[PDB]
Amino acid sequence: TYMNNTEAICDVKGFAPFSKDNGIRIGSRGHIFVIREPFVSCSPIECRTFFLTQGSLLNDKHSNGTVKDRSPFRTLMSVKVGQSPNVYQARFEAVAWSATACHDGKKWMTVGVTGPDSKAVAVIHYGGVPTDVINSWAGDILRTQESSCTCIQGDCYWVMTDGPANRQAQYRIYKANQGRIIGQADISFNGGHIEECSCYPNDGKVECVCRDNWTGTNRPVLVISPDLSYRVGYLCAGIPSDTPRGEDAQFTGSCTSPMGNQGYGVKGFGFRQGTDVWMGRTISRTSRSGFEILRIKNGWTQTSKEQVRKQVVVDNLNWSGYSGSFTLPVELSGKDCLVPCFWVEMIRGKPEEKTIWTSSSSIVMCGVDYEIADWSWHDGAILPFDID
Amino acid sequence: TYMNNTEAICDVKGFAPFSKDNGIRIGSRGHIFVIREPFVSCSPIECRTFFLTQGSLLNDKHSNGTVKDRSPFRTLMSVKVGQSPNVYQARFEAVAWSATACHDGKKWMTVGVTGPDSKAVAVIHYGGVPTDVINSWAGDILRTQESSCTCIQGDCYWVMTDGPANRQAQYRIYKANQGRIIGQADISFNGGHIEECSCYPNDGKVECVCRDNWTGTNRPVLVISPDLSYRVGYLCAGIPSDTPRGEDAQFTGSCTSPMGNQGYGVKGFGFRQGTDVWMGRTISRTSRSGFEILRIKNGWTQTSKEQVRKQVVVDNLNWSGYSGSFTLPVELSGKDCLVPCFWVEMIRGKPEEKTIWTSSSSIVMCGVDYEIADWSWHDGAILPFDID
Amino acid sequence: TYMNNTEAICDVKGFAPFSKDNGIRIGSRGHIFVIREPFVSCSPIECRTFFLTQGSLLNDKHSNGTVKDRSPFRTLMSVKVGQSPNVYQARFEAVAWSATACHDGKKWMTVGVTGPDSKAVAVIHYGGVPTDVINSWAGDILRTQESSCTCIQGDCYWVMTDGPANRQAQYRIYKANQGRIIGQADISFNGGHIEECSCYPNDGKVECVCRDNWTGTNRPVLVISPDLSYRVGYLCAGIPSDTPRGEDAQFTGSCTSPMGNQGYGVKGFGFRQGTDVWMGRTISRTSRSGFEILRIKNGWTQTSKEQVRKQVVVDNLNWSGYSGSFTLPVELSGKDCLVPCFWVEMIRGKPEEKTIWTSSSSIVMCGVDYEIADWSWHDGAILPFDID
Amino acid sequence: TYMNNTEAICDVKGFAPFSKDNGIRIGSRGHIFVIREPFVSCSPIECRTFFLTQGSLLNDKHSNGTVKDRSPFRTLMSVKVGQSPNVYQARFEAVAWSATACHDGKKWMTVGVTGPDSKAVAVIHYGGVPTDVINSWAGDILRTQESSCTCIQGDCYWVMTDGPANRQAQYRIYKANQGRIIGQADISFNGGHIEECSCYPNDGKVECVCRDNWTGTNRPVLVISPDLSYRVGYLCAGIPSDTPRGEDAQFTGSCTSPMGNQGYGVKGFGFRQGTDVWMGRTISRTSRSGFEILRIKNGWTQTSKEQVRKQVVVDNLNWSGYSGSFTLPVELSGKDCLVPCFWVEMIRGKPEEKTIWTSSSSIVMCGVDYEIADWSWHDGAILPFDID
Ligand SMILES: CCC(CC)O[C@@H]1CC(C(=O)O)=C[C@H](n2cc(CCCO)nn2)[C@H]1NC(C)=O
Ligand SMILES: CCC(CC)O[C@@H]1CC(C(=O)O)=C[C@H](n2cc(CCCO)nn2)[C@H]1NC(C)=O
Ligand SMILES: CCC(CC)O[C@@H]1CC(C(=O)O)=C[C@H](n2cc(CCCO)nn2)[C@H]1NC(C)=O
Ligand SMILES: CCC(CC)O[C@@H]1CC(C(=O)O)=C[C@H](n2cc(CCCO)nn2)[C@H]1NC(C)=O
Ligand SMILES: [Ca+2]
Ligand SMILES: [Ca+2]
Ligand SMILES: [Ca+2]
Ligand SMILES: [Ca+2]
Repeated sequence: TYMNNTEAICDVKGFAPFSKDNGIRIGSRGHIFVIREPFVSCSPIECRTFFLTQGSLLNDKHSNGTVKDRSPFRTLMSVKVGQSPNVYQARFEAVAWSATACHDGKKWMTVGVTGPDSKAVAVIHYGGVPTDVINSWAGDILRTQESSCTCIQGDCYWVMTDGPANRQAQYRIYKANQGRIIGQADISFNGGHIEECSCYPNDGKVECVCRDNWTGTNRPVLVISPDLSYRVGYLCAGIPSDTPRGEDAQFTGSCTSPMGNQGYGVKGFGFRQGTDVWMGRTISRTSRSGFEILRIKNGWTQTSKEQVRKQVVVDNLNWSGYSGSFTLPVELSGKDCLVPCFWVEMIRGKPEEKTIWTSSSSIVMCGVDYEIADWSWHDGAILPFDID
Repeated sequence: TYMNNTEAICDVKGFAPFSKDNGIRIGSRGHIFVIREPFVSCSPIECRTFFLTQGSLLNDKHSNGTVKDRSPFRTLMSVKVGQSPNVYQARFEAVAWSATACHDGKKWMTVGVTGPDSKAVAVIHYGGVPTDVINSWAGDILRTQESSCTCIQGDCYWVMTDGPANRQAQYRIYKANQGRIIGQADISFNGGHIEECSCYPNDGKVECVCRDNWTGTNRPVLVISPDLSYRVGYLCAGIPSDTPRGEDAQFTGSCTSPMGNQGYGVKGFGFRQGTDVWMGRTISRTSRSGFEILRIKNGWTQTSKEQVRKQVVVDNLNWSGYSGSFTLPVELSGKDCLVPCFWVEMIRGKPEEKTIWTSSSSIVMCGVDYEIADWSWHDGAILPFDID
Repeated sequence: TYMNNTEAICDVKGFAPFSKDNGIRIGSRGHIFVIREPFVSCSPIECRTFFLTQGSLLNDKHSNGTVKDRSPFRTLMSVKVGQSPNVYQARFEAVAWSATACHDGKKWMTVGVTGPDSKAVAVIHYGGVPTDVINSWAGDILRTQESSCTCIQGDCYWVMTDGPANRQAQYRIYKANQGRIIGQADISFNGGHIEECSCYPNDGKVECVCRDNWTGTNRPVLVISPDLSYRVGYLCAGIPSDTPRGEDAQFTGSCTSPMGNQGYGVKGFGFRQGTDVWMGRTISRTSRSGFEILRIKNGWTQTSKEQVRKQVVVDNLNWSGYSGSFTLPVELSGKDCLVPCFWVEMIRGKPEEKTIWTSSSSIVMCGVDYEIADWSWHDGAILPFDID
Repeated sequence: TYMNNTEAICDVKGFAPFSKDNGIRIGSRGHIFVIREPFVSCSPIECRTFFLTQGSLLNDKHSNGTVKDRSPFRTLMSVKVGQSPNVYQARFEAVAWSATACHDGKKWMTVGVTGPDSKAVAVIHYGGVPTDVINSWAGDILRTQESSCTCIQGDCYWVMTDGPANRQAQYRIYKANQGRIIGQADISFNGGHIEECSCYPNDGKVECVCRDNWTGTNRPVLVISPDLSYRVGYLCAGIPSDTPRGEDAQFTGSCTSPMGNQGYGVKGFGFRQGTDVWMGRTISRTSRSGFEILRIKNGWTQTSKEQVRKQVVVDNLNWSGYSGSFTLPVELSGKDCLVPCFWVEMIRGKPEEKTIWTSSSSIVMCGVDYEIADWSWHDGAILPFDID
């Protein structure tokens, strides 16, 4: 039977640890993939950790230059959540240097975007096997979520991006059924910039918090019905949640325009909670260090700065990076609502550390009905390694 | 269908080897987790070995300082009983530096206690996924069994501890249904001290033999009905089974007060056999070396010192440590009673041995209807390793 | 139920990446088999990568002299497609230094040809276990496809070769039911030479594109009905697709005779598309470097040189080698036709590279309904390794 | 449903390769157990390779002194047939320095004999979990088959030995149901010596070819009905099949007395074929080198030396050792008879080779309806290793 994602998001007060794989501590000795862009998505029965291997292993010469973004050695693979991307537990999913994946109830669907920058191709897999394709429509680095896609009653939805990195690109939504694409929509976002959308089910529609790599230090927001009529804009909250951003007092919020004049960005997430919003952001406003998630009273619908709850997952002396969203299916949590959950990627090595390589580990969190104490579940690996 | 644990414990005469993983011999070369606190628990169809990784691997720099108790790299994982905690066979269970886990018939439930000492959080998993939480109630190192919890007809029960290590702490019982907590009880044990309870089903109620880290060299006993009305005290037996303890002749037994004035303690187990009790204790009365289990005529209900049976599992020139309890479900043994079984952890390295690390291996035993010869199935690994 | 392969081949316009295992990059450090002759074949539910281990591992002394073709250490094993032939994921299939394997709907059948050259023996497995045998009939290196066999409604068909390497050998077809051989046919190909046939289902019959190691620089073609009455000849196309071959202008095509007077050859594939043919060939006309696949208007039935479509999978500065065919069962693709798919093997080391060993990696491709951009998904491993 | 082994043994003409694991070639680099006594046994759906680890790994210091026979680090584990005993694929079966295992149709039963020599204990497992026990009855190295036991319609039968190694010991038969022992029989063999019985189903009864470590250079034979009334003696064949033995001409055969006055022995097998017998023996009459199997016309019932068929599996310049029996269940081969199959162990290292360790690999064979060419599928590993 097709899996339900009609339900409302559980209003949550705090987040509790789901997992931590220790891939890089472990990788010092064990056989673990050099990766980046880890993410999570769940089936009726398990939660899995997708990721992009650099086609090589930690502590090996082949991990040299693994800070590069797009190589033909790049693949998408998966493991049981909390397990490290070690060679002997990773399932093959797709060739990809940009990806997304989710479950419709019956099988896994995955999108693998590889190829030359001018002409990338996204290969849709369903049941492990290629089913459909989208070729680059704008000829400049076709790319997508790097976090779980979404499936609401058998049909799956996700967001991609083609175009320049620091100017107006173009944003499309896609809809498929059993690995087969059955619809699409071009997003009208003049003067806006949408990348790496962290989405989730909610009230029967798809809500994504995405990244502005142009000017905004606030995050684009895209709310998608199944008929593909969307509504697009930014996270109302008067608090900047990109990185880099400016200070909180020094920020004016907007549900409509992008705000701040800092370039660049980082992947991040938000969860609408009725009217409030849980937002994640690296602690450091400049560097990809630390992590913390804030509940803001009415920060989704209104430009509020009212932080009702704060919690720290990675402290500021520790590295982090990307973070994103996914939900536990009702068939997994037994809850009458879709538990909000997230994960943080924790990058180590180059460019900041004295290694020939770049990789990352993760900690997954999940929404419980109480406040959880602050702590720092960091990567915790000693650098350099021996290959360095 | 929900699994039965109504049954009576098989009166057993001796214990026969269930398994031995050789993790540290194997770990010299293979990829095995640095761990401690191994334990066992069974499903309708398999027996599994839970454990706490130090988020690192044997023979690796990251195994340095792995004598520490609570790090954020700490996780709970599982394998098939007798298999070593190697990377590629370990399933992820929870983030934990203190834990317990069991099966209700339908899925696995696990409790993962991590966080800062002042404010620990216990994350209940069921079916791999977080379902409920308990925050530290006394602000000092929330902790639990480090041995299998217990599930009697679909509802699961276990014992935790918050408070100081060597004075009056506070002890709670918890009850849950499918990862969801549905009841609790505060244990009244003034002048008593309950830790690391080794429990099991018996006559339809939960019986635990726990650790006194305060003064007692005998072990607390807690007998728990499903309505959460308990009865608490010590193991009547006139023989001390903690470590360190004093000699046997130099010991007065009590079902009520703690006895001996030695501090400290170690995790251990007991099995009520009608009126008698099987008790495990490290051979050495001072050091964590050797192991042996004694049947005492009427040592559960009365303060007897009558050893009807003795058996040695690890000899005194060999290291050991923690030991605990679990049962084979009727759906596994075919017996009309719940076979008593136990395991012994065998610690090696720091603090006693010339290594940068600390870890342990295990041998599981099980109740058969005959006396079994003495022997010593020790860890048997050659120290130091190369990383040392 | 027995699996269908009655259907027609999907007319495809371009091919999109199915997988890439990175075995040799990975093998630098991880535990991967030294292999050659990888290939693919699918079940109702998964696609698997068969291969021939050299009974040893990459970066190990035992990988010395692994350029040899036939050793008693040679075995056939399998993994999930896209996974590398690593020790801990490889299933055992058969002892073989030449092989083929496929699925009939119920279980896997595999043929393992090992033994001395003068008297080889092919062991048919079905369900993992030996079921039937064929002894060498001509006493000179009994051998077969090194690419998936074919199963059409419960009965499986494949092609073997006994005899000299560079003169008239002898070619047989075999037919079996559940690992049991129920028919055979001697192919009459005087002055022709058939080896390493790359086959697939199509319209209810078996079509193979094979290798001419005698004189032809075009490829033998064998079309096989289930009654074992075949029709044999060469690929009409006026373009040479063996290696080595001569130039395209300097080639006269023939559906009947072999063409070119270059000896040797390499394994390769073709897909009939109604009247046109997709053909693969290494880019370099002399060396086993690069790869590319061309659709030729009416090149199957007529001696045409009309290339309607071109696509490059491995560029000419990169190594490749063998390539072959297989299809995705309708029960896997949901398509009303059997998606054509192929894979390319990418050899590295000896004889061309400064290593003591020889091995290879793979990229699998699959037929989609659009043109896919050119690129080069090469092996990408840095040579020599440390063992060298 | 309980599995059938009523059937007759397929009269076979030759044996064809089932598998070869290459454990020691592979072990040079990969993580493989140091072992001995490998053996095979099949379930309705798979064939598995049991073995005795030395609780350590190849190329590791802990493999020192692994020529010893009985250590407490010794365990029994299993893998899919043809797979090597690598850490990450081995299932745990039992603690054992002597063993046997088989399948009754529903679950696996295994016997694990460990402990001190004077008082060994055999732990019966069924479904992975300990179910029954037999204590040493004669106080001198309780031991058993080291090759598959036998299960005929739900009840399982096997043979053990207690007593001295080179004089009269004592031999018992055991019968169990679902890991539970329901019968036993003392074998009357005055002046005879039965060890390491290689058994199999045949006509509804159990037939074993065992080892005489006393005086016989011919092999004891024990034919066992399910009521436990046996008939015991030696293999009639006038050809010696132990090792060491004397020449063939210099041998008088006896179905009754032991023959030859050479001490010692090695494990080996025989298959009754109507009246004839397939017998295996190492080629060298003195050393454990080479292997070959001979069909002898009427060598089971009469003292014949008529070799109708010969076949060589390992040549005489290559090491071998133990060999034993098992059958493919009808539910696996589809044959109306139980295909005879065997395996040969191939020992390497100490005492004969320049290594600190001793271990072995295997090749499994199986009965097909034709003669198979001679060859030598030897271990093929280069010695010493690096640890040496
Ligand atoms: C800075 C450019 C950014 C916005 C378009 O792209 C992502 C930026 C990035 C980041 O860390 O900021 C990650 C994405 N990425 C990284 C990689 C490999 C990282 C290896 O260390 N592959 N994709 C990049 N995406 C792709 C498709 O290349
Ligand atoms: C000595 C303190 C004792 C009583 C409260 O605690 C356990 C004592 C201990 C022992 O060996 O005596 C083990 C428990 N522990 C150890 C570890 C890591 C051990 C790594 O070598 N994590 N928890 C300790 N528990 C926790 C939650 O830290
Ligand atoms: C050049 C001879 C060719 C035509 C008969 O045989 C294949 C040629 C070959 C190739 O690369 O051209 C591969 C086949 N082969 C290779 C190997 C091992 C390769 C180890 O590097 N086993 N079989 C060879 N087949 C066998 C059964 O030995
Ligand atoms: C020479 C004594 C023989 C007859 C009683 O015993 C077997 C002889 C032997 C052999 O190779 O001849 C193998 C059996 N064995 C070996 C081992 C470990 C071998 C490690 O290299 N464990 N049991 C031995 N059995 C046991 C229970 O120790
Ligand atoms: Ca930005
Ligand atoms: Ca104490
Ligand atoms: Ca040719
Ligand atoms: Ca003998």
